[PDB]
Amino acid sequence: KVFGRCELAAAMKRHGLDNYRGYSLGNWVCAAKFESNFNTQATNRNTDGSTDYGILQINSRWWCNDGRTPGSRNLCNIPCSALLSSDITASVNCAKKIVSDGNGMNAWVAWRNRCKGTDVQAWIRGCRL
Ligand SMILES: [Cl-]
Ligand SMILES: [Cl-]
Ligand SMILES: [Cl-]
Ligand code: NA
Repeated sequence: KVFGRCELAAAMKRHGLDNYRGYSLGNWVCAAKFESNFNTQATNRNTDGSTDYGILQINSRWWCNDGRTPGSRNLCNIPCSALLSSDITASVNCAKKIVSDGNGMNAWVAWRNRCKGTDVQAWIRGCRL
């Protein structure tokens, strides 16, 4: 599924992401834009051989199981394929663990390089929320 901006903002908000660990909704939307272009089926292979899955490009090195990332963990207790669903529940629940791990949203390198410190409220401007 490819979400619309305000559609994704609504789905995130309903699942409790807005101001989760202090991060306003626009941070999460910004992060989703640059990680996946709002496409739930997005995948990206990393140099280390792990893969990133879903709207928030959650990595198999630590967070989901894909059966092909040697020495990895599955701390969200999910198959990485659940991160590709048109329903974002699994992505959001696993993002909550990730952003709680100590480094906040810096876990997402594209958040750090493309959203952090920017006018992230623009990402939810005009949305009926
Ligand atoms: Cl915001
Ligand atoms: Cl594995
Ligand atoms: Cl933080
Ligand atoms: Na894994």
